[PDB]
Amino acid sequence: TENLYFQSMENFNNFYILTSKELGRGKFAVVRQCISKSTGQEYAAKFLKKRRRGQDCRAEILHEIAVLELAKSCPRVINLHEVYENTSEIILILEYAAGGEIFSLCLPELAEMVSENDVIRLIKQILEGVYYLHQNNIVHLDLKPQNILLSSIYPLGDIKIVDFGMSRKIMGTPEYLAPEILNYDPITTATDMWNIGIIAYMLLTHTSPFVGEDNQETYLNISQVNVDYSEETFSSVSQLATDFIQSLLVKNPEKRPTAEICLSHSWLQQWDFENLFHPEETSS
Ligand SMILES: CSc1ccc(-c2cc3ncnc(SCC(=O)O)c3s2)cc1
Repeated sequence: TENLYFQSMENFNNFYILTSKELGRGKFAVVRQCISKSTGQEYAAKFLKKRRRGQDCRAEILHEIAVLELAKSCPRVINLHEVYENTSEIILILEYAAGGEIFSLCLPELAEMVSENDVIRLIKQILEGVYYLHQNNIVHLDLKPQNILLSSIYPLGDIKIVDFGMSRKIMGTPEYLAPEILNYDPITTATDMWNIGIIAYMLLTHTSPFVGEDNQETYLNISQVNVDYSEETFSSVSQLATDFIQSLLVKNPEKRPTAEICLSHSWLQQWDFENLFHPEETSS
């Protein structure tokens, strides 16, 4: 009895070809690389099932599409290109973020080529995107590093925030949940700022700030905000980076700075050495 809204599957297959590339995303909302047959341009195709856990999800998918559409003008948020639909799926044709996940730069596995200068730039770009979301009363609520992508890694490109499946107005992965989520306090923009704190910590230390031996220990670490700031873990991390993280990883969401205040943090203030600085004392 369900009528389809978006462009037909026959049109999808006419205009695009799926590639064999493995994108390492979920088994329940598959994301595949695809190519426009006309232009050769690469896209990501995300296949969202309309029925999940015995529930109709089409309204929720429609809301997610509404959020991506509102963020079209923000280059820090993945762009939505087209939408298709078949019996069981709504397919989002997304801008392809060829660098993959920022998570890859946070690995123990990686002996690293990521400088503090690069971290500063990535965090600044993340903050630009989240500022834009918060200004439009959207809280992402799933800003794990797996949901922040890169336009490239060689060289290091630009940030693309993805997956607005949990986004709201003003049950994630345990280690990424803010303390207010664990207390069922209401949703605040401050929850996203907590996650930015985690991202910075992981980029700089290549370790998870809260994860424990098991979920019970993870929840203990989060609700107590028990974070390793030891000299060993932070011997190659600047005080200013430490300050930025510590201002975000605080229990009380109301004490966390806004994305806007973060963008003014001293850590992020940097002059591009190839530009001619104009000092306060002028030549006249
Ligand atoms: C293993 S190398 C690799 C390279 C690129 C990518 C991806 C590119 C890309 N561009 C847009 N969206 C996505 S995931 C979107 C979503 O999960 O909601 C993705 S995942 C993932 C992995």
